[PDB]
Amino acid sequence: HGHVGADLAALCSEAALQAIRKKMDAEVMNSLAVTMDDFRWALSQSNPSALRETVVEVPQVTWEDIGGLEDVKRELQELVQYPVEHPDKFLKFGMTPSKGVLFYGPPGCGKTLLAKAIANECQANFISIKGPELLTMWFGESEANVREIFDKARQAAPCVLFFDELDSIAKARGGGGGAADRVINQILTEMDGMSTKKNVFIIGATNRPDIIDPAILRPGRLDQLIYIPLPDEKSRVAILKANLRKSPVAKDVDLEFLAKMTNGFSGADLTEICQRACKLAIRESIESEIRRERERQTPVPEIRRDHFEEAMRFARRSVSDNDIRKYEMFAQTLQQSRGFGSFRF
Amino acid sequence: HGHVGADLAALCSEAALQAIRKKMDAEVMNSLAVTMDDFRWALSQSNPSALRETVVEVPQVTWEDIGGLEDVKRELQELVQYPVEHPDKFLKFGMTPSKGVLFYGPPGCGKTLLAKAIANECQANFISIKGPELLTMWFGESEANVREIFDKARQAAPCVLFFDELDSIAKARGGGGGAADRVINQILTEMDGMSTKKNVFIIGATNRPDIIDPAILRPGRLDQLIYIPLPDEKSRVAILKANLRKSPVAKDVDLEFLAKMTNGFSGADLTEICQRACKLAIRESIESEIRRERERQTPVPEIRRDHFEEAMRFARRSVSDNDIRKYEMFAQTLQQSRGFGSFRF
Repeated sequence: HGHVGADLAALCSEAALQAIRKKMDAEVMNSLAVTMDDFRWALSQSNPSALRETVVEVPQVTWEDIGGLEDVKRELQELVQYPVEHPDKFLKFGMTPSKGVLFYGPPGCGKTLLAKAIANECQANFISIKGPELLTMWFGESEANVREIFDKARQAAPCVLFFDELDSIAKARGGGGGAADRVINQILTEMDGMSTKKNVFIIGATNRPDIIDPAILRPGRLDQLIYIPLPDEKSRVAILKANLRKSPVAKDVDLEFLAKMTNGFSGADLTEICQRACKLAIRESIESEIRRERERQTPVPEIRRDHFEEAMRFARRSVSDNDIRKYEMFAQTLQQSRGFGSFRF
Repeated sequence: HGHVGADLAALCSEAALQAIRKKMDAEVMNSLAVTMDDFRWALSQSNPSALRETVVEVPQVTWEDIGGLEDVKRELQELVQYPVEHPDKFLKFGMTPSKGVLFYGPPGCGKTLLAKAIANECQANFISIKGPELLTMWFGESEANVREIFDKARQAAPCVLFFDELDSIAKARGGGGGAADRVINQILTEMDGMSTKKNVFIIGATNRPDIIDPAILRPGRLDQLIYIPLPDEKSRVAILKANLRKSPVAKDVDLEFLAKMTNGFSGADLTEICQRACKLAIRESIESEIRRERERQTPVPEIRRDHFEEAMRFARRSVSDNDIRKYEMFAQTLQQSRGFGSFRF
């Protein structure tokens, strides 16, 4: 990751040199065997240069690593795919496509993998601008480095500008102030600047939806807000299945049982459920190798279901019942139907 | 309830006269049938006088309604039963029996039914002083009617003097003050008064354990504090079985499944699950009678598990994750072992 073509040439070079210095003696030269251990060594000692150069790429999430969220899926489809995959209909009914959407909800509940998912379904380039980058632009006073981000999105159209943790600055000056940060204002400028053409969609997501600039939520700007709640039983069974994908997991485990026992568990909590179960399988496998090599020389093939019990004893529901209470207060603040239901005639 | 012998005579009198005014015509006189409907009418129309006179009585909880709480059960046995059922050993080792203990923890987690249970093993008269009584004594400035309560405990010995909601007053003057309430001080006086004999045990319980008078927690006074946590899986399956006792519940309902689904649920919420399941059975059975009588004339024998789904959809985990957090912060405020573990020699 972060490897340009010259970096890949350096990778192959150092791997071939590890094969050379592993053979280490002319016919033996032609029988050199560049094995995957050499590539892993070279990859562990490759110094890449292409990091900090943000990558545009159609990501691989395929909409079922993030299960559930059916109405959220429908809103994201009708906001991203329909403008770009059926654009004749929009110019027929005169609707300008919405310039962007604003996720909000509990931290680490599948908000980043929910814009990667829609970028994959739309087959659009995905540009994640994490909170540290906005913070860096707020501290170096380099509020003109976000013009470059939007220009990169414009060239990489169709795009998904996932402004991850849009409220990083508002947390960074939580308190003489009041609104309108240095670079959030620039995001507003070059967000109102581009037309509804070019199919660039900003999906800036906020953990805290109230501290943000209220000028963001104006129409034309990130007007649609989408609550991203905690995983439902389908959503968190898909989260457990995705986190345990590529992991050798036993057949006797019931991931639906886990997903049924975990109610208030955020998506990140369900990762640390599986990354403490993988960690316990690591401990048991390595300990088994140690007690084998010291005695019988002189296996834990899979994460057994008692590892999903020892790991699940350390199950920390990270998002409280009062954080999500405030997010639902914001949600009902955003719901003002109030009697225009059964508007008949 | 609240019926003295004269009130019971009035109850039988009005029930017999309801039988008389139901017959409503000399041999028919001797054939009067005082049926349970007459007694239920008499109860619905009986004015009792013995209310507000607090009843001393060995309660009926038998430690199986309050399941789990095994270490708390051991502490309560060691604090109540051992002073009274094995008093020779205490005078042998010179230990004075503790005058009082103080429960604390989340509201409605089985604290009242946890002093009734130990009063039931002790076969001691149980005297519950609810929070409104302490508040009433704090507002009328009649702080000398708690001498009467302790005197009634002295005559009704052995006792479990459950000063329920001991921090009612501290909540009622949240804030010029600081400690040492009007009648909390009198409870301290009459608690320091009686000797460790007479076997009167004060088990006053607080929802909020920090706002209480810190002079209460001095040794000699309610020095032992016992954390009453949210129900464990055994505890809440016993709670669900106890709340559903005397109610016709199905066989195919899985109460251990309910107790396994519900983690943060306090005991009161587990009652309201059953009192919304019984209420839904009421609705369905009454609607059955209604559309039978209006059509078939011109049954829901048990609470089916589809009522324990629709009722349990309205499941409110009433105690937050930040309330029990503060109770645990107070709990290891109360644990300062700190390196004197493994004190060997």
